[PDB]
Amino acid sequence: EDDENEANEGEEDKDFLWPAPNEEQVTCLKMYFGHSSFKPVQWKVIHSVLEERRDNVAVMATGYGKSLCFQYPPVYVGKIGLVISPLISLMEDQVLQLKMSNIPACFLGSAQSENVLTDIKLGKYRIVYVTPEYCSGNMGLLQQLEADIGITLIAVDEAHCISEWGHDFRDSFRKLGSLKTALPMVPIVALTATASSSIREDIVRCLNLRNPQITCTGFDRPNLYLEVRRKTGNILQDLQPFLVKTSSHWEFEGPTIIYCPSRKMTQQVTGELRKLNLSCGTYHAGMSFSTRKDIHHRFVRDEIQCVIATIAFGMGINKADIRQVIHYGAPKDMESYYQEIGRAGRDGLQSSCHVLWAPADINLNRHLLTEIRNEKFRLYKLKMMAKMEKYLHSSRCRRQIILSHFEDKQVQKASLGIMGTEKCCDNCRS
Ligand SMILES: O=C(Cn1c2c(c(=O)n3nc(N4CCOCC4)nc13)C1(CCN(C(=O)c3ncccc3O)CC1)OCC2)Nc1ccc(C(F)(F)F)cc1Cl
Ligand SMILES: [Zn+2]
Repeated sequence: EDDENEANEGEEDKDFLWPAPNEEQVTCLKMYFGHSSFKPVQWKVIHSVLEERRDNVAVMATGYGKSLCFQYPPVYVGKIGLVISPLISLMEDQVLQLKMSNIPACFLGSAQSENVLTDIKLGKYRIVYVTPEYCSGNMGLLQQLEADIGITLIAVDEAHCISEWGHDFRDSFRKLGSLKTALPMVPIVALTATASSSIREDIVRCLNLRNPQITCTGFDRPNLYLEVRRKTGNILQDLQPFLVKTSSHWEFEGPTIIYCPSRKMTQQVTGELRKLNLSCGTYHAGMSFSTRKDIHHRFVRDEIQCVIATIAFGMGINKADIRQVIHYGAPKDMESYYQEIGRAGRDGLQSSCHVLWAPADINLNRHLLTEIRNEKFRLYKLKMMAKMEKYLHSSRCRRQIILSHFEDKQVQKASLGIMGTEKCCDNCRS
């Protein structure tokens, strides 16, 4: 019988990934993991490990889609991956699942060494699970495996356990600081369910990670309300609905970021809000380091209510009480949009994310993309613009579209009490 009915009339897996997984990467994913496609975050982590050997901190709310990020890379290159974890029963479960998928894998510890260690040294295992206690006393073994086989990655699960400041400190994690000393060229993928910026900083310091890629996925973010609205042809007409008059000035409900495509538009929008004596500042790459760091400082100190910025603004901010994100103009693509709205309401309190768009917007202009001479990049950019256009045009649940694109199916299936309600999105309200 038919297992799915996903195909739609007038629509034509790899599309929204840059660069695209190659044919053998997809064959490997189907053969060894029983999946047809990578989710964007899975590909971000996997590609960063394989092609850049880049350290990662991957915050993942649950195990749903998590294991692929550290299991896939060593399976594809046919070398070895190390998984460091204190979760013995889960490690045993994953080892058995790997064996049943015809991936040679084992649990290495003192009591298991007689059975598996010689075979690990001879490169017979793709994936080896070890405790931090065992790992701490065997840096010499890891150096031998790096020399004779090549370690694709070291995964550190429950990575928050390295922080004295967290709620689950393990003495056993302290010595994992030595991994980067012993193995400076082996990328570490640190995994945790804690989205705390403070704990992330502790993990990066304690594991000596170098410019790590930070991702945060597996969350349904029920406190983010999503709306797409047409521009009215006037900045003040467009932004007046967001404003409240108090004393002899206008303000937003709370701390607000307005993302504009152009530097010109950030100055144009700032100018209009300044006329209302609204507490705000501009942020783009055309400003100096001094001015940019001051805008950041004043926003964190709540000395400005609103930052009117290009998408240069965001990565540096850990601010938990962003009440409103406005995309003033169509966003660059759904990837950029997801990164930008993800910064809203990190305190878990009610926030709103509005796109104000026109069919005329620069990020919907095909002319700029047709000028791209590289065929693969041109077609990718056109596919991303089309996907962004489809989101803006949709009458379907905005949350369902974003979760379907970016998250494991479980985030939709585990999402209870927001989708279809008045607080979900404009399309669920109406
Ligand atoms: O929002 C998420 C996940 N998420 C993401 C982020 C984040 O901070 N948080 N925080 C929480 N919370 C989980 C629950 O507890 C509070 C924190 N969840 C996320 C960032 C982390 C990287 N980043 C940075 O600037 C950054 N930072 C530090 C260092 C380097 C960096 O590059 C951008 C924001 O990435 C995007 C994903 N999913 C999500 C779910 C539903 C929807 C909606 F259906 F409603 F549309 C939309 C989205 Cl986007
Ligand atoms: Zn909805």
